Amino acid sequence: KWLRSYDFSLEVSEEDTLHLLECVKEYNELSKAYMDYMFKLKEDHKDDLDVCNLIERLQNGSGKELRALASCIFGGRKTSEDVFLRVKSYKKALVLIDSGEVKTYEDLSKSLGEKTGLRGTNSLFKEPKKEGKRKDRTGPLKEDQAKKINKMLAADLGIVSALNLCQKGLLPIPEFAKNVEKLNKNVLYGIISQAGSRMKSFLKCDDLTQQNHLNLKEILKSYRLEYNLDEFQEQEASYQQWLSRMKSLNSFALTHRFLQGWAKRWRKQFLAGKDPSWTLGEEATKICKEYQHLFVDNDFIYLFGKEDLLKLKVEERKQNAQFTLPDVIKSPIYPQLGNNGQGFGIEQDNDIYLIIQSCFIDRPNIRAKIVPHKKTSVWSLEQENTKQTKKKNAQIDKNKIPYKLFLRRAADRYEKQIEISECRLQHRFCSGKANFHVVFSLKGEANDTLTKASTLFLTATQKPVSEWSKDNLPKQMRVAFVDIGLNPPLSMSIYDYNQEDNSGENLVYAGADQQVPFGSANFVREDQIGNVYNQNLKRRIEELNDKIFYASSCVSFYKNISSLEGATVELVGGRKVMCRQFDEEKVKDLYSVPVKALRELGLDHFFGLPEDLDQQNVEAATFYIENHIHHNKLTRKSFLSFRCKLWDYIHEKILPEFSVIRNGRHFQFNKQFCSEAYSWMFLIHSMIRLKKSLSYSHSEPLKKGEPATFVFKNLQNYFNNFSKNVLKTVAAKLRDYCTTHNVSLCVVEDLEKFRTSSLNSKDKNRLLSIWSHRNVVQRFEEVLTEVGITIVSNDARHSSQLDPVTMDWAYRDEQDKSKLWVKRDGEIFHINADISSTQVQAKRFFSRYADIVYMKTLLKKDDNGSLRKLVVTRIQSYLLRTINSQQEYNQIVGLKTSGVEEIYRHGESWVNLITHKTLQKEIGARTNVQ
RNA sequence: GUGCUACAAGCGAAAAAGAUCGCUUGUGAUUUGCACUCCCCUACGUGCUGCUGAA
DNA sequence: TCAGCAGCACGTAGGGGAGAATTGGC
DNA sequence: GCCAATTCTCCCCTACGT
Repeated sequence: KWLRSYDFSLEVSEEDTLHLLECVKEYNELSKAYMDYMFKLKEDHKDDLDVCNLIERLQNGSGKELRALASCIFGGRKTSEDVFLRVKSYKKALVLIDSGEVKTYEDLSKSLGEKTGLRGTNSLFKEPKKEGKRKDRTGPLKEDQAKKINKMLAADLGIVSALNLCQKGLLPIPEFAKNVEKLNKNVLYGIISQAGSRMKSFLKCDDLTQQNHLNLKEILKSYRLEYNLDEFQEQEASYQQWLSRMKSLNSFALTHRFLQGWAKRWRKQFLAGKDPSWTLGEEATKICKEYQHLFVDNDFIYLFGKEDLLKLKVEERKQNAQFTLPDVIKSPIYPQLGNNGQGFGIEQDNDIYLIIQSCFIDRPNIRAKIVPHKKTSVWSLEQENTKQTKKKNAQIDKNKIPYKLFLRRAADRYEKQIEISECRLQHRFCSGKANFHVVFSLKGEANDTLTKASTLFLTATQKPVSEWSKDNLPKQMRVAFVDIGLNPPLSMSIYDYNQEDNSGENLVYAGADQQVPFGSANFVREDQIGNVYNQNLKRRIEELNDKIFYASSCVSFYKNISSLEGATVELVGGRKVMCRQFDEEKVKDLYSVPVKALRELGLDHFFGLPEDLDQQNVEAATFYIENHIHHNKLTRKSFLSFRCKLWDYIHEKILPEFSVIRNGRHFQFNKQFCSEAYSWMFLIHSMIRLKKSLSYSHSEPLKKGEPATFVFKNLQNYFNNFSKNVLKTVAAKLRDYCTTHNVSLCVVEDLEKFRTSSLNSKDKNRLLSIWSHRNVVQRFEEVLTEVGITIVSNDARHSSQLDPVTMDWAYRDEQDKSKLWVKRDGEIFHINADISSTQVQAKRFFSRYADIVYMKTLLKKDDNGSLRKLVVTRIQSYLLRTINSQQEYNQIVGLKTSGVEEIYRHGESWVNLITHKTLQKEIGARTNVQ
């Protein structure tokens, strides 16, 4: 049910390593040959209704069928009789039972009779499962047997189709039959299994992509048919003329952003009687004004520009999935040793040795030592491995396939038992020398009833909770609600649910709106397992970060004001350097010159901006720069000095600091989780960006798919590994916290629609690129399913904007993110932010969203100019609970909707966004009074 | 075992490079303590990043 | 404060995978 | 005796917003 991986290096001799390289190359060659032959059969042949059946069985079958057909893909089948009897008997069984004259197992067993293939041990006879149960039978037929006899026959008929292909003279792959003499058959089965898995994945992907292109065609047809663009020939002609006139200019494009902005710009500012021209252009604004006279009262552009977007999107999308064959060094295939593939064994005096069977014939088995891990408390096998006088040497045997390895290191919390039945061989070519690792997976069966039983807390309070979940919840279960903000890495709260007690502070109902008072919940305690550690490290990191951003902005300004294409290499300061020209018909349309960057770098003197300036005024700055160009020569020498000084700054004030703090061994996470790991994660990305600027600058762009000049390996690998380490450490902290406080359920927030718990930066460059919410949730699932604690995700919109107790809209102050200002008795107090988010999520959970404070109502207008303000399952349940709410509703729905807005609740009133922000400002302004 | 976790000089890509990658020699390292589901294949989305143009 | 055109990480969703027991010629 | 070849696939019950 859950498999966790572990990688162990191997130490082998040079002869052994050459043997394994030969084996791996053979695997790759054979796998590529198999997939390529299958592709050739797919393309060249699509007739006879036989090859298509085999491709269908490979596409929609299990590994068991791959093993069944392997005996035909290579060589042949010794016996080809029992399958025909099996398909005949199963066809007759399907014809029977469908008659309905029998309703028992015994009648069917006599109906088949004897010599019906089916060599015992199958579901339709005696259903032995694994025990056999002394030939027990259920009695009457169920539905699942009649359902699955069909897939059983599908498998048998696929094997028959492969038999027919072989008998025709097309199935035995010439390469496989050529190699079969010199290679063991176990290897052939393993290669067939792995290559078939890869090809099945590819075939499903290709099917999905073709269906996607068909769906795109269908949706474009629906769009072009619903809007009747063919009927409006004149409107289409006018729209096409407008598009051509726009495309005449060199600064026009058609995009979803343009269409989204058109509705806000032209449909709104046109009523003011003046042209907005918000970065719209000079000729473009005049053309738009001239053409809009035909459709002043409507919006033809919004409804006409989407067709061209659909056409170009349909053109651009790929048709058939791109096909990659396996390569030993590019697209690796990794042998999966086992009883159905390459043989393997494990033997123990005090070192554990792995014996791998050779690919070829008449070659010895290979012996490796499983080199242990960094600090191994216990490390042992289970079989008796006492030394003797070479009873069997290195023997690979079945009857011992599930090897039992006990291992426990320092970081583990419990002795780990791994039942090896397959082991993966992996090859790495680091430093030009091949090395081998064996990968072992440990398996576990995790109980799967807590998720379903927790689903009863997510019902809408309009229908009774699912009965099968009402009787499976633990009686005295303890829940935890977690928030995963950035600066405080983790913040949780713990609640105690008592089925028996019905008088706790939180009450939960498991029926209609207020019915069946099923239990009650209490609050225990809330914690946060992050701290700032030392403030010096955080201060240094922040200073380096804004220094980096200042330097990057300065280099952007330097590039923008320059020209290039006439760059000169001149020996200045003992270095050849390379600077770009300055005379390029300088224009007065520059952006905000990085005045703060020019302050901090010390480069203002070169450009001669006085102290008298601000951070937004550019016309005065432009005039001052022009006057400096006039009065001062500001020749290429000044630009040369400016560039040299900025390069000197970036190489003597940034890189030494970054190195010295990187090599300082701060993020070792010993006895304390440092909150500065996240700031470091950001700064590594910033460093990558800066070094990219230092690398690709002053270069011609890449052309016609030429290979990339640079790779940026060290820094990228550093960033990735740092992110993985910090995620793992946070997950381990959460797991230990839950397990040390007797928690059975963890509740997380789904925030893809709106993110509030993370940073509130307007720019998206600093979010969803360094820290992934989805990976945090995935790691939590992975590390908690191991111990037996389940996590469930719930909606957390406006989590940190609500009062934990009164459910009022509290104020998130802009100065600090760690204080929420709340009134309860006419006075305002500050409460912890993320802790309060956990509290409100808990309140929403235990009451299964009894009260809502956010709805999206749509404005409805008719030909009479009236308004209706119609609202849009938990929401409908809420209405059904408070206002208790048809034909008039469909009548309003049929009316045209002017637009979509939202309504916010503040007690007994439902307000708009403007007045809601006004009320939040009202509740938050009293902070400065006190 | 990996990863928290590499610094300077040579030379070659190479015509500019203080960036990136590859080699050869230096130099502290040696874990001082934490954690560790790991392989491929798609499609399409983001930003990154140079060159150029626009209000 | 975006536009176009080459490379390029990683997301973000998907798609495969970490097999056991029987049975004739030996 | 015995290893290549060849048949094997269930047992459940669960939500909700984009």
